[PDB]
Amino acid sequence: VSPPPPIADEPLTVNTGIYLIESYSLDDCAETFKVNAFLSLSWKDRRLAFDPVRSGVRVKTYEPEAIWIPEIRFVNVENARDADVVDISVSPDGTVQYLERFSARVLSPLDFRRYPFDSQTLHIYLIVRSVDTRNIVLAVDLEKVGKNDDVFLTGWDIESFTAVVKPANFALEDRLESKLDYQLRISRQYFSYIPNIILPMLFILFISWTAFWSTSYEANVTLVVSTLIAHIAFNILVETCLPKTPYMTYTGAIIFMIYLFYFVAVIEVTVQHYLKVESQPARAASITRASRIAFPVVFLLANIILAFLFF
Amino acid sequence: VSPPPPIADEPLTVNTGIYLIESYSLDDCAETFKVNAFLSLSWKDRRLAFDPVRSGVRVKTYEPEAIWIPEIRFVNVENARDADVVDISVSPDGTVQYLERFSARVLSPLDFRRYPFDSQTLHIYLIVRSVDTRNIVLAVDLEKVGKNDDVFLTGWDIESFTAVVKPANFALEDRLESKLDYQLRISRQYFSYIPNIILPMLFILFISWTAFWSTSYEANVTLVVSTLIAHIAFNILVETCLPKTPYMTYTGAIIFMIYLFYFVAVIEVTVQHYLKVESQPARAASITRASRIAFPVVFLLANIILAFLFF
Amino acid sequence: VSPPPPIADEPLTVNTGIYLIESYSLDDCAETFKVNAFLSLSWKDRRLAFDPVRSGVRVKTYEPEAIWIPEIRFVNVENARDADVVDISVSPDGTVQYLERFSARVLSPLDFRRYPFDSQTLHIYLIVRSVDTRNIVLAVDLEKVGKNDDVFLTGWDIESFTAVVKPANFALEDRLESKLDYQLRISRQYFSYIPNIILPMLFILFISWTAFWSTSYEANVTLVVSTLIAHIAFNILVETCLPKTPYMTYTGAIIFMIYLFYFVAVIEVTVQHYLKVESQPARAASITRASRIAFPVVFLLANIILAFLFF
Amino acid sequence: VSPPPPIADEPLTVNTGIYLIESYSLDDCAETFKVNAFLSLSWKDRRLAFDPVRSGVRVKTYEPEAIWIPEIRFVNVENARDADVVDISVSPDGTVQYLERFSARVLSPLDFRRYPFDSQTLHIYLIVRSVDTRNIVLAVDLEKVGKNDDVFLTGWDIESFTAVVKPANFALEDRLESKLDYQLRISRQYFSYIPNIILPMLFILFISWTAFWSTSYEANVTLVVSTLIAHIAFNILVETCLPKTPYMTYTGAIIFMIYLFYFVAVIEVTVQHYLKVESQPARAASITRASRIAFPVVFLLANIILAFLFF
Amino acid sequence: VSPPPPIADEPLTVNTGIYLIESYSLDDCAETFKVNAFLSLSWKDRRLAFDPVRSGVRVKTYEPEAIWIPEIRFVNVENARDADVVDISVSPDGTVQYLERFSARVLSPLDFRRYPFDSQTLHIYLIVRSVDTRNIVLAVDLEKVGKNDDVFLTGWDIESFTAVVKPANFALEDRLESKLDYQLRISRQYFSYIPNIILPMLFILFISWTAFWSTSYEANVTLVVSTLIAHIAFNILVETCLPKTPYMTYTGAIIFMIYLFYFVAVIEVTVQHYLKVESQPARAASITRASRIAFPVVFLLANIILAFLFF
Repeated sequence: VSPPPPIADEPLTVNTGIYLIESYSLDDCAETFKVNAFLSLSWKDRRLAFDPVRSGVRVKTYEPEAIWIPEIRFVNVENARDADVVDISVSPDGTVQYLERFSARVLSPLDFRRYPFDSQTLHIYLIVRSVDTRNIVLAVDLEKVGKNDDVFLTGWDIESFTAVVKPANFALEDRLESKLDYQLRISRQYFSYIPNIILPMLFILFISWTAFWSTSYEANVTLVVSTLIAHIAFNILVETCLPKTPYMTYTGAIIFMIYLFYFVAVIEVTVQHYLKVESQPARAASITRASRIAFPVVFLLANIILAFLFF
Repeated sequence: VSPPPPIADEPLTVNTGIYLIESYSLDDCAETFKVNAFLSLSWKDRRLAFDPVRSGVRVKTYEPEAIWIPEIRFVNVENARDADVVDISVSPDGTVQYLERFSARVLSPLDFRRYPFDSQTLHIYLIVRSVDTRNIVLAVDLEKVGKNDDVFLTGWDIESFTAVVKPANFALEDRLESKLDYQLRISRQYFSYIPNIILPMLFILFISWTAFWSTSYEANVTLVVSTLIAHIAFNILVETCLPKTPYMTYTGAIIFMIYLFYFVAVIEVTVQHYLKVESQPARAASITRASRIAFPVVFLLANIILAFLFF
Repeated sequence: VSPPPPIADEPLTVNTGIYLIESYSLDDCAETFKVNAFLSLSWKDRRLAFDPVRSGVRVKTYEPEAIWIPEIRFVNVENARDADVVDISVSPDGTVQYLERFSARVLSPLDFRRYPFDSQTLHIYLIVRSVDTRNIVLAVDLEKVGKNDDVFLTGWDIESFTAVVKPANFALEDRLESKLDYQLRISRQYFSYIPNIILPMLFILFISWTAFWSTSYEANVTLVVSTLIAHIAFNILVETCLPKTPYMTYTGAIIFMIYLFYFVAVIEVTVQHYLKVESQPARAASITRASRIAFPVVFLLANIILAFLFF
Repeated sequence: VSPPPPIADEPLTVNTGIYLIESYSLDDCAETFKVNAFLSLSWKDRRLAFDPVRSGVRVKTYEPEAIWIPEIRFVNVENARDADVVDISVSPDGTVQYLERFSARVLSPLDFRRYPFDSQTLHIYLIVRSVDTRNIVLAVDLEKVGKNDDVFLTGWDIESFTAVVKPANFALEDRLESKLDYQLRISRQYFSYIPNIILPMLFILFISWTAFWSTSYEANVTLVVSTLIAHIAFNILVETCLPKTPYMTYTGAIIFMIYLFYFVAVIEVTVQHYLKVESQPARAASITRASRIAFPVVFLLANIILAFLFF
Repeated sequence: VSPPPPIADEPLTVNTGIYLIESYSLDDCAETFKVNAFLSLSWKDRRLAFDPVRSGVRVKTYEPEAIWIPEIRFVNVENARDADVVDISVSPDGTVQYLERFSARVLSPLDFRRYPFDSQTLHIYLIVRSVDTRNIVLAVDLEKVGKNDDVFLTGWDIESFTAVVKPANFALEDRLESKLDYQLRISRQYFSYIPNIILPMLFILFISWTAFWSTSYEANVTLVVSTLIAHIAFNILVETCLPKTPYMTYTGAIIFMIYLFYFVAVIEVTVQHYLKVESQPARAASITRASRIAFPVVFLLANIILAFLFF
């Protein structure tokens, strides 16, 4: 079958709707998430119009093969969605109500700049390509856009699931394409990061600062270098697969700063020891005493600057 | 074919049953589990009623294509179940007995608050969407709900497999849906955690407390900082993929406490050394002697408080 | 088509056979193994009997669709097997010889009590569900049961592949089920564990015992705590995914004992140092000298007890 | 159906086009990348020609089964692409315009010599095998070659997507094959490597050089050997799966050099200590003082030589 | 359809050919490799012979369903190959030329005895099972055996791709089977192992031997035990999944020897210290001085013996 013809020159409007049943496997490294939802479609095909009195039915049911169905696809999917047609209903005016249940792996880029205190807008792009006889345009039926109350994403809070009503109409390979943007707003559950990652990592760093209350070079070397090993080992233990970004991130800057702090602490320990050995204990003592304040103060200040720059 | 019509205006009742053959791959991180089971369905279709005398059989067998079959789906599945129709039997009154064997990956959230001494209620939600001609409602045939004696879940004890008899009837996409809750109760086999994880982790922590019987700062630094490395390395060795939770867990609190204990032990070692160097050995000696009791006592007390708070 | 009718009351016998072509991916953690084999089936259908003289043929070939075929399934599989029908031959008496080549992931529990010196009996359960018209019973063609000479399981020695001749006949959901047990006996290739894992792990433990020939507390702390780190790091290097068991295992008991030994060695080192510092060198010296014998002797004795208890 | 016959003996030209919708999962270790794109095909089949006046239509739509379609395959794919036919349009002269949306895992070798400052040319080879009745030749319609503006590859900058216009025509197994080369030029986003990997790794190496400002052998041993452990642990933390190459790489040479530097630093520390013990402090002091300059200078020089040799 | 009958009693010869298009994913641990190739088949079916004069065409094209095709399978595959029939051509005499493009995961055992300086012969076993009416025998058409010039296996050098011309004919499940051995010879690219793995591992071992130029027990303990940790950590960093073998390997022997060397070095360090403490410095000094030569010499000798035994 071919598409329904226009009465005048008007394009065919396909009313869309996505209703989330399940959301899962939000992969930060791959920048993908899996979705199980309903895809509702609606359009008018006058060739299917009927008189309810003659037919003895108020609604007609069709198999997908029997009638013309617009070819709707997702832009940002890995493989084509796995769909099962649930219902096809035709009303006396020829209004077709199509419903399918689908599952898909969606490719949606994430902004890691504010990780792990980040919020993300996940996108599901619906698209239709126009045909020779007429232009096909997508629309949103807001009453058919939603999500199940039980929908959850492990490690995230689901804020909302909405659609941008105005489609993006553009030309592609000498034909019009009508694209809709469905948006799933999520915010990361940062709570666990505080006791699990940030506080133990700070404790390990604070241990290295005890070298400023000791004049024993052998003990100080062990303190700073062994805590550096503990820091690295701790990071191996708690790491999650974040991808490499062309921009600087909040976490990226802090972690670099922590390495810089271990390095400067070694410098201090090296300088204090050298001055003592080179018969200058007064200088060595004043550098160590200043470090007791300088290290926590510079650390607190730099963190405030970074927090301000990123938030 | 279309659904059987009602005699009066009553909805069609579909008697369901799930019988577990195999259960496997309970993934704590993904919050999924795989199941291999029988799905039994039963309903009345008068169009299929026959007289057993002028036909010649007592029961009639049909191929799925030949008769109308309700479209039953699972809510909390990743992809649609892989099903193989085993039998379709029709009795003289038109009672259809349907049986299929299926395999599915089920998405069911887990509560980690009491891990590894936790119990879980796994859910398998059965659903039917109503049609134009009539409403479809789900029911439970308790004689057809069960599990094979050999059913096992590695690392878990299977308590029971039951169904909540009353379905959840609600509207979705302008039609009625009838949902059943099948519940698989499981409790974690915690035994192995005691010799494999808890006892060695405590031994490593106890090693750090030996620093309270030594006045050697160099030896004490090695004791506390090297045991901290051993603790982290041990945790890398025995770790399992638990997901990030928006709530505090029993294990999460204990592990945080262990890090806090390594930190306070460094403080003590630092304080004891500083007082000795600053010609105050009496204070240093009384702090170390108190720590010998304070550290195991506070550790034992905090654990009792946490165990009480979580259980 | 429906099943062949009985002459008298007798059930239909389906003669089975499994011939192993490939065995692979024995996953200790998942307790699964993959198999590529032939499934041979044989039964008599009198409706298919023919006169070889009139027909001009001694054997007839059929497509699966053309004739009735019993629905055979595997109990302990993850997903239904991937099968390709190879041959269907009918002899003049109506004896049907069916042959398919299949691949399947089999779920079979393993006993880790004696790991890595363990032997396992892998099971492949064949099943048939009876129909309305007649009962279907499974039988074994011990000649049609075997394995290819090239069949190998990496890390294992294949002992035998057989079937328990007597099927398990039982009722399930108001129908009879006939179940056959096919057994694949395997024994673990433990050789590599000796140079790769056991000997280096013992060397690391023996290094800690050198602390009993040293009175230097700083050196002894480094010896025992650094070897504990080496032990953990070594275990990270050589680890394989064994699942958590509700029972104690040979390896589990030994590994726990090794941690206990590192702990007691720290106690000894702590006690020896404390007595020296508290002006009691005679006691400290006799404890260290006794430890030189006590530690290897208790270790050798405990291992003999454990080896006796588990073997 | 069979291919359209030639008027004279001329080959059938199949006009091709690939338009990138999504690009993802560039796996450095596997040397693969996944692509979601449009494959446009065009050829003339005179058997499909029609009169638009009689037909009452200007364009005819066909299902793939209804007409002959050239068997186009990709050379360097893992499995055959998963394709969904979007449109098949036939114009009155018999010109067929075919369009499908496909997803494929492409195998394309990478040059790691300049990693992580490398650029790559990814290839997608289109191929057609000629048939008995006539020869099939591929062509490029440059108007139908492109990529979506939103196309991104995590960790890479997409430079261009083009096709080499001249196909490679050659014989293979007694038939002609027409092959087209589609090229996707990419350059690695190296920015993150500087704060995340190179700078912390240099800091760890610089820490070992502090041993040249210390005469304490015990402290120097800890400095050089513990930093070597920190370096290895750091490399475990930040590693990505690069495959084994038969050639030397820039990163491979630098990392080898870093190990060599830790080794030479141990030699220096060993030599300095030995000379002091063997009553030669003047030699020991001049070796250590020279090392303070020699180690950073040789390191800076060798890096310049390597950077010159590789870039 | 059934197989072509013999003129006299002769078996049916099926001329085979495999042409490699792509080779990838050589998994050392699973002992598998993936292949994308052409499978060419040729046999005579007189029922398909035609008269070129009275028929019109020179060659006839058939769909797989229309004619009898021998059931060819691969022995050592995980799952059945993914095949797409490319061409089926019948010449006037009834000679059928079949061509398909397939992808398969092949299970082929590897010999690790000489790893990483090993060579492997990968096998692809083609098989045909004989039918009731006649025996089917496989043959090799050498003109249809080969590989694409661009065929590569990451980390390996492809030597050749050939077939053993004489098939292996044997009985299996009361029928004849004809098996062909296709061999892909490869040799491992060992180059990268020298700078990446062997040289840094030797440097770490050489560091431990510096303990023979030091009488400081505390420094020597740190040297030998910390280098042992560095060795283990380095091995974690550079490890690749080699499976457990029932035989001793070159790499296995060397790695065991390295652990033994760390153990003997601890013994020496322990003995040297004990003799000094027990007022025997002459013995301690001569043991350390001998060790300076004994350790590198025994290491060099043992390696020569092992290299000779394995190569």
